[PDB]
Amino acid sequence: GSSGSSGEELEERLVEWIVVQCGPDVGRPDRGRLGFQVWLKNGVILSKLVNSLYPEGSKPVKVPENPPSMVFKQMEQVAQFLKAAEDYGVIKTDMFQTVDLYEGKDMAAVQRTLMALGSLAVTKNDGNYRGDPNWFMKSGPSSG
Repeated sequence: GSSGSSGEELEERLVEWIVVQCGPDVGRPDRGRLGFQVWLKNGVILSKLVNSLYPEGSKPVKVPENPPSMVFKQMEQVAQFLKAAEDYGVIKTDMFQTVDLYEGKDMAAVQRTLMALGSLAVTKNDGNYRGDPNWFMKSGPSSG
């Protein structure tokens, strides 16, 4: 199901976003091997993203001080964001499986998800995106 290469353009941007969102703290994906999938594996960064958007009087997910390690935890950490993502407006056709990400079972999906989030934010944009709306937008459906 499609080639799951470690690069592409979208990815680049995706990160470029998670960079402005999270900030120069989470860092970036290390070269070689997955790097990216692993970057968005723990979930902490993911949970931080969604949060970055959500207001202060909301905070859907709960990001602890130190990042976990255990599977159940890591796996859940993501779920917290995944479910949170949907809330934003994301559909169930753009959402992937914790594994698809955790075990990079499917990277093409990992994108479909974010692709929605960002875009969703790009559509709204009211003080959440710490980048540019002309990042994800390119050619597709408008509102719905």
